[PDB]
Order: sequence, then C-alpha cells, then structure tokens
Amino acid sequence: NIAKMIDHTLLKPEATEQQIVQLCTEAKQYGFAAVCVNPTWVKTAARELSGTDVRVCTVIGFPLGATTPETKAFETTNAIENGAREVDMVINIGALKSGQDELVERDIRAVVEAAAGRALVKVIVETALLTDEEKVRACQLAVKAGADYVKTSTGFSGGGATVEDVALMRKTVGDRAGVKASGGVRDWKTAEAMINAGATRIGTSSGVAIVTGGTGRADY
Amino acid sequence: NIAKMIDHTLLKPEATEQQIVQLCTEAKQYGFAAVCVNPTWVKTAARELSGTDVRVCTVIGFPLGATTPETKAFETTNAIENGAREVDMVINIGALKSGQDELVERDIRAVVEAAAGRALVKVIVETALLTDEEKVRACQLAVKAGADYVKTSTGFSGGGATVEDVALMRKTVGDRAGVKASGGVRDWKTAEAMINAGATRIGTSSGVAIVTGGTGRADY
Repeated sequence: NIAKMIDHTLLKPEATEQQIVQLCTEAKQYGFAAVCVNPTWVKTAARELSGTDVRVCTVIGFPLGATTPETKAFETTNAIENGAREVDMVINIGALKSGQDELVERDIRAVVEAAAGRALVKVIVETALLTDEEKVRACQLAVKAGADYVKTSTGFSGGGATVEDVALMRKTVGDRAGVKASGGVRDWKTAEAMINAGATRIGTSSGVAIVTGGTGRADY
Repeated sequence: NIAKMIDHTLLKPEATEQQIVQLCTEAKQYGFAAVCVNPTWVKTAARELSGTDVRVCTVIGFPLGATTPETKAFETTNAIENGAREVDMVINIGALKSGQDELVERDIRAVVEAAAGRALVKVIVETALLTDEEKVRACQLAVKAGADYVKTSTGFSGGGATVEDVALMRKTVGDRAGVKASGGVRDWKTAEAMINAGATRIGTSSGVAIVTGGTGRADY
C-alpha cells in the first residue's frame, strides 16, 4: 500500500517526452499515487493517465521559489487547466530569510487561492537552506495560508529529506497538513524510515525499487 | 567599455533584500550594463537603479525552462510591470531534446511577444545539456522567434560558457543577435577570452573583479 504514498517523479530539465511517457507507464503498472513532472509535461501526463487513479502533480516556482506570487498563481491555474490535480510549490526562501513573513504567506496563499480547491497544494520548504526555526516558521505559514502538505526538499539543493526534519515538520503541522519526504529517498529502507518519522507522501524517482522492496527488476 | 558588457548577477535562492541592494549599489558604482536578479527582486532592483543607465534584468522560466509558454509570457509581462527592461529566458530544453522544434520556437515567441519592445530578450540555450547540433538549432530558433540575444548557460545545470560554444553561437546567429557568455566567467582573463570568441554580454557574479582587473573591494 506504500505505492499510494509515492509521487513518481521526473524533473530533470533535459527530460524528454519518451521518458515522461515511460514514467506514466510505470505509475499505471505499480499504482503510484501520482506522477510529478514539470508544468510543460502536465498535459502529456494527463493524457497518459486518463481513466486511471494516478494523479498528475506538477511543481510551481520550482526549484528556486524566487518568482512573484502572481506568476506562481498563474502557473497554478494554467497547470490545473492542463490537467494537474496536485501542485508542489517552492516557498519564497529569500523572503523567509529576509524576515518578510507577510510575503511568504501571501505567496503561498496566491497559489492556494489560484487552486481554489481543485488541486492539492504542497509547500516545499527546502530544508537544506533553513535553520530549524525557519523550517518550523515555514510550516506554520504554510498551514496558515491553507496549504495541504509541507515537503522537505526540491532535490536541486544541497540536501534531501532527513528523519529529523520530517519529524520536526510533522510535530509542527500536527494533523492540519500532510508531510512529504523528498530528496535522497532512493530505497525502501529510507522510505520506511521517513514514513516512521511522520511522512505521508514520498517524492522519489526510485518508486519501483521502493514498492518491490528491492526484489524487483532494474533495482540497481 | 567592459563595464557596459557586464550583467552583474545574483540568483541564489537564499538571496536576501540586503544582498540585492548591495548588488545594485555595486552596479551603479561601476556602471554595469545591468543587474540580473530573480523576478521577486525586480521591484527592489528597479527602485535602487532608477535614474541610472543600469538596466534591471531578470530571468524567465529559470533555471529549468520546463514551464509552459503561457506561464513564461505571463512572467515576462509581470516582470516588465515590476520594472524589468531585459529578460533572460530558459529555452524549453526537454522539448528541444524531444525534437519538438515548433514548441521550442512558440515558447521563445511567447516571451518575445509578451515583451513587445518593452524589454530585451535573451534566450539561454543551456549549452551544457545540448549537442552541438542542438546548440545551433536552438540559436536558429531563437533568432527565428525574434529574440535579441542567445545566452550560454544558467549556471545551475552542469556547465558554463566555453570559447568554442560562444564561437559556435556567434557563427550561428552572426549579426542578427547578441551572444552572452555566462557561467564560470569570474575573472577578467576569462571574460576577455569570451569576448574574443564573440560574446557581446557577460553574465557574472564577479563583475567588480572583472572590470577592476583585481583592485576591487573584497576581491576574495
């Protein structure tokens, strides 16, 4: 049942349509909760996943989080129109570092209001760049702006999920939001460690190796 | 005048308002062509630079280039509304690698048309991820779509300007577009080699060290 916790992810900039289609094929074969792709591929992924229970998730303001709330909102509306039913946005890290919590919250709220309930919203805090205090504050702002999940990492910075960060974010949001562990979750042991620390979704490119417990094909 | 060829750049996701104000202060001091900052900082930069001949440049669909043309166009219009007067967009790398040349062109065109004379348009082809054939094709598409510059690299995905790449892009666009060498250009000798190879603009975080040859403040 861990398959329904896996966001099967391909986000490298050089990814081609062939690779996206194979990603979707694997998600259908294994019953993953979602594929996670960049916005350019949303329509494509929706076409491959139509009539299945696999959802299309994309990323917003990703990976740097340094665009305007208006652009993130537009990208969210656009993605939903193109077929996405979950979005993972990146927080405005620089605003959070600059103490501009009002802007951090307004930026998250811009994405949430753009979704207007049509898509689940996850907020990537980018744990590798934050202090523990900043991780906590980012989660609180995310819940305050009506987000559905907090997520550890983009996979494009200096570090990924840790069990310590997962547990801290879980303790902060309580039962008010989910926690997605992402970055460095490449095997079933790590996935289980993150689930035990409090994660309810796993963002990964190794979902096949995770769900087969290592006894699958191409587990290398 | 090497100063007026330098786009003085700060794009790290954790960059703070104080760091952006500092960047602008430096660019005014040395009279660089532009600062290049993420869209969230455009208004700030435009406030700090207004009344000088230092332009505000920002980055579009950056660094991955994997959002939709409609989003890239909105982000361009939004940036110009916030004060930007040049935009450096990232090409849709994955569509190029998939051979979807009509989409690569339409994507560049949406940004050109959104700018509609209000902002210069540079197209980052991201040479590190491309074959030579792809570099040439990308520059030809950038010129066909009406862009003003082609640019080597984002600095975020694996490789930067080379004299060979700058020369190839200059050969390809000839006199119809500028060539901006970016990524790993942080000393004057390298900037010289890039200009010698055909570059007309330099993207760099180290503009002070380049223009002063080494006598600049805190060159370490």
